[PDB]
Amino acid sequence: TLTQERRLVTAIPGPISQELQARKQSAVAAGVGVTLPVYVVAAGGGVLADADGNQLIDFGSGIAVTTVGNSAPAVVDAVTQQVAAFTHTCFMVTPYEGYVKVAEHLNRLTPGDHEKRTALFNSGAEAVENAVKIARAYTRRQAVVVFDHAYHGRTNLTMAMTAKNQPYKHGFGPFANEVYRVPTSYPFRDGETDGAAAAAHALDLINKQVGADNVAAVVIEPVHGEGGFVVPAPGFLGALQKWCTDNGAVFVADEVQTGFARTGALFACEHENVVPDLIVTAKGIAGGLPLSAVTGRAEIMDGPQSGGLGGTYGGNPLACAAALAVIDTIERENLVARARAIGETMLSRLGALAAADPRIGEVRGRGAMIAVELVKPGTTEPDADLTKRVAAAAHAQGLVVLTCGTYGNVLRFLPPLSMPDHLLDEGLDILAAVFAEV
Amino acid sequence: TLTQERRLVTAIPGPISQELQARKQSAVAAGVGVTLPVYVVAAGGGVLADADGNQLIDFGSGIAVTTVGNSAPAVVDAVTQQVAAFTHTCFMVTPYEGYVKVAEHLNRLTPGDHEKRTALFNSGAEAVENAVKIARAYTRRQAVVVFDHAYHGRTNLTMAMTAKNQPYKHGFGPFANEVYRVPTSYPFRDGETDGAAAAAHALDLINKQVGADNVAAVVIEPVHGEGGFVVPAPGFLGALQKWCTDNGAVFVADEVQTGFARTGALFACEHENVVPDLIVTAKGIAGGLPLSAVTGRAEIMDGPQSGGLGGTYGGNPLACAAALAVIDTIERENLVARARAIGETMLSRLGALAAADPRIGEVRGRGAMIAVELVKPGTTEPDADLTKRVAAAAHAQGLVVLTCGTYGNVLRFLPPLSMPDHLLDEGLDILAAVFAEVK
Repeated sequence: TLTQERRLVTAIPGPISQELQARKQSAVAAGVGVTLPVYVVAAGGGVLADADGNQLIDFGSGIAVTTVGNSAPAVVDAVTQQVAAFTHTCFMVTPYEGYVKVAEHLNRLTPGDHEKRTALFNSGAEAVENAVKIARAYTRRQAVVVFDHAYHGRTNLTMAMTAKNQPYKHGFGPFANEVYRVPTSYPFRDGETDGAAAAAHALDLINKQVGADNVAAVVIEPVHGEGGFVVPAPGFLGALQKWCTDNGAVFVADEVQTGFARTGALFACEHENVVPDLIVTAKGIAGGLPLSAVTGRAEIMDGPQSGGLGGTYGGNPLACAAALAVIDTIERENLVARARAIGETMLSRLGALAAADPRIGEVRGRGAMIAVELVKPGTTEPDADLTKRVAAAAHAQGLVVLTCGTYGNVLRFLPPLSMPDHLLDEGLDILAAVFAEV
Repeated sequence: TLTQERRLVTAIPGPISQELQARKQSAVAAGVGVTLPVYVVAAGGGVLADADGNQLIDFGSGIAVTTVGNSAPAVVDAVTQQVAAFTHTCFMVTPYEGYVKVAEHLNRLTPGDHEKRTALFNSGAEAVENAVKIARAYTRRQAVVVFDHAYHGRTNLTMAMTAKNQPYKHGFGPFANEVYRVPTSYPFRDGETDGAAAAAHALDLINKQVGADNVAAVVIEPVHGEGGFVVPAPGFLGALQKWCTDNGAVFVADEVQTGFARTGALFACEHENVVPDLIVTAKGIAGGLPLSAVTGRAEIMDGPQSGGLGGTYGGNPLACAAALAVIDTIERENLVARARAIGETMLSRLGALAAADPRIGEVRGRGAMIAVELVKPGTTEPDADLTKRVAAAAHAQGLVVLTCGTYGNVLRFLPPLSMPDHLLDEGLDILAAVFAEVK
């Protein structure tokens, strides 16, 4: 019930948003920084409508969360029905069928034929924490291996596991220990197209410095998200999986950002036929509502004793109902193929921008998870400055585009799969205009 | 749909619930243990309705979450309107008024008159993690002081801060360090009704073993929930606050369980006119939806740099709508007063029961957070076995009572404030008959 149309009625942000921001600055901790202070009142399809009557094109999905669309009809109906029945029971006090059905679908849909079990929580960070807890409990080992460019969350442990100090970790430690980091595969920067070769180097550091028998878990994102939409070279994730099986360590795919159709497969692990021991999901899973999950090999998942896993809110009834509608909408609207169509278009348009603008060092990603890295032309020297100039101009023309990167020089595109063709095209036109302006 | 009456149509749990439990066992990880495997289909007022047609009296509130009632009408309305508008933007990308309004209301309603700021998250563990991040960033100190009988959550750091190893911590370490624990005030077991004297020993341990200028935060629940509804003697929390103010440490009140009307004041800190540096809230704040908060002195809250506090889902639009509804409901329906009236009924009935039955060692708590600790008669030796059996027998008669305690020997009562008087009475009648029945 909102027109799929870009609309700038005021300056961005407009007067009502600026008043709301003054309120924010008086009521809310400074640490909660706001990228684009336009205050949202409705959203759907490919549009965010703000308090001043503006409609902006959404190339963010709330950081890859509203993959099925903001207030997707099936989600709305399901949440509206669930909230009238009950809001919360604590599943561990008195359970409910929604939790159990979400677990069944996850067990069914994630990679591999083997027997699987699931546990539900609220946030990504919490699901990662729980993946580590499951692995230590099953293996009775201590060490967790993580990678360069990794991002896993804002709890103490998930901050330990995250690579970048500023601003995720700065001043918040000391950090949970027996966490060891080794290089990832980042071909633009490491010069190595062969993932098997890059994995050998990572695995040698694990063998020599950590000890294969001391490793509970090897934890990696299939595409490093906040780290710059960095995609390991083919062979890399596969060689980590084999090492884990061989040495009795639990291989954990962190699919918090890549899961649920985002990459042109239902899960990113599918791209290379990777079957992980555990898989962490969140963001896209419940179309906006707070839900996260750990799914994996039954025997590993069953490692922790009864009552050893939990949390008060986890697998909240409204969130499960929303997750079931998300799963149905993915199947019903074939959004996995829609993610592939969107990527074809974005890679084509961005490839053509890069062909004529050498400030784009690389275009990378798949499906609806695409990025450009901005550098000094012909080099790998980062240009964070240009990147902030580009985002600021793009926001000013009503396009919501996000930045990331270990070096602050990556522009990422996470459109919802409900984005209409004509708005995807217009958003890309705006991007071209901006690179022509700046 | 839902009649406010207890209804036992099948054995507890019935056949439909039993097939659902077998599905749970095939699909959900064994670690997510289930206390009472009746599968809920509807809830409201004082009642949980299960898949077999049973209606159970709810003395657990989902562990102190549905204080305003399950699916409270203002919540249902607020959530229904919000979901049709938007589900999520991530506040840190493009914000929305609901988050800011909730922060303003927390700033206004929490103890103290000074200027405050608030930040919003999803779970209690998350909020407590963030109180520690915030205290560490402002003070530039490392150490966090926690207490005996504490529970703060299931994340690595909140596991560290939690006292009891079994089953919260066992096998999940190693744990985030520079966490240091000292004794609390527990009059039934320590003999000391002077809270100020209990504090002196705790503070002397902080002084000598941590060092006052290394202490970033002192974190305590005003009533220890999971630990057995242990209520510190008067003057304990006051002495901690003062010591923190004098030594530059952040006093953090963890009111995740105790907040929002539960204890017969809006925040349990009010009972002793305690004004904490930071207060952590959750559970009852959003009437079932996942939301948590940290609120406190502006300077301290602004310690962390821009971009340092975050989380994709935090302050979710639906949850904020719910929270605004909860706050308005508490005010409109006078739920703080209502919590006092419930505490009065529960303290008198349970008191009478304790006068006749010396297996009850103590009745304790305030408002709708009341507990009985069970012991071998004439001693303080814990009786966990009796506590499990009384709880099981209550459940068999359709009363959802929960248990807790470091020694496993505490029966806790967390009725919703929407509990009709007649069902409060019948639940207590059920407890009395169960104590008479179970030897």
